Amino acid sequence: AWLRVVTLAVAAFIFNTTEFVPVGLLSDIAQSFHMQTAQVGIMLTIYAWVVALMSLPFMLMTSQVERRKLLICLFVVFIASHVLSFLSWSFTVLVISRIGVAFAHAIFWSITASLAIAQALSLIATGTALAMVLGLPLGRIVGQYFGWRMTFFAIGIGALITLLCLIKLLPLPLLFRRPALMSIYLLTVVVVTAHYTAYSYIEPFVQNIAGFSANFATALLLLLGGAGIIGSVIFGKLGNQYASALVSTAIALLLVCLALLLPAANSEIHLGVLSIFWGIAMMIIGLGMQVKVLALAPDATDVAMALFSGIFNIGIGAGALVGNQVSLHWSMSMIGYVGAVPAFAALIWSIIIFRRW
Ligand SMILES: CCCCCCCCCO[C@@H]1O[C@H](CO)[C@@H](O)[C@H](O)[C@H]1O
Ligand SMILES: CCCCCCCCCO[C@@H]1O[C@H](CO)[C@@H](O)[C@H](O)[C@H]1O
Repeated sequence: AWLRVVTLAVAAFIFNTTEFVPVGLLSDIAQSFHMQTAQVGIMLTIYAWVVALMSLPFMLMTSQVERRKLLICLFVVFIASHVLSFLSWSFTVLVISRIGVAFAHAIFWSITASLAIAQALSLIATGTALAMVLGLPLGRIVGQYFGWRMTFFAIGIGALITLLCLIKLLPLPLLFRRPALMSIYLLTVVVVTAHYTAYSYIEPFVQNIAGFSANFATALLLLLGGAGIIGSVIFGKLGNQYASALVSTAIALLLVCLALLLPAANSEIHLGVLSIFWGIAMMIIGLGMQVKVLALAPDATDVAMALFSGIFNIGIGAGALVGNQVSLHWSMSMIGYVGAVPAFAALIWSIIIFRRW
């Protein structure tokens, strides 16, 4: 009935939760491995960049496989990797485990984007919604109380319990040429990097760079959650029209918040509002892209979305890596400004292609 989709929604919740979660566990993991909080962002780069390389191949090579059998194996790789993430003894192994999840993710996102056949985005994006506001926060909380490995194991078990309802299912190019969208692919990579230079380390920035608490951090990851929620629902209303404007402004705003990271770093209420805008910004620039890809590739959407998935993660890992370099070579404070550079260019490029198309 509904329940064959509802279970899938929870699956949507849980796979995003693990993706986000290590953004507010970097310090718990740092303590454990004896490496600076910035040094562990490789595990974000590797995750994304591995899910970048394989995203097309994997969903492609598995196109033959019936959906129930598919999701099963998929979820087995996930659950096992998490056990290994919990067991992990070297940061090498931790990242080996992350790669294990990467593969699971790679496959997954395109299967459900196919299995999504605004009644799918409704039940799925509620999963992804809840994956932000509960997932990462509680994820952060459990890491504080029970240690990160335990957090990972938790997910691991969660994936198992969701699976037995998934075991109650029945058995089931020219795009490069098209330069309307390859433009949109470009804007995506550029803009994402902007966000993920700063955001990826919003914890070590909050604690180490700014006068603030570990609980203030955990407060902020919630605040970017709801801002994400607000953002999503702002995009709900005026989404079919003005969307080009709404992305361009959202990038504009994103420019703003990045540049104003240290101007806000001393006001704990400023971060509070920075995050409310920042969060709304991203969600718009996120949802403006998806929507504009679906538009610019009705033919072979899965492939469009599969490709789109991969380039976003390129941008994540790139973001994460520059964020790592700034902190490791220069200083973690300036990730704000360094972020705002791609943010500007994207805001330029956005308006260029939007006013072009
Ligand atoms: C793994 C995901 C696939 C990447 C496609 C991203 C779209 C951006 C355009 O790609 C172009 O392709 C050239 C090939 O040589 C590169 O020189 C150059 O960087 C780039 O302008
Ligand atoms: C200048 C007018 C035309 C704008 C065209 C889009 C601008 C793209 C900027 O390039 C980016 O520069 C970063 C430098 O660190 C790289 O990390 C990143 O991967 C790369 O893609």
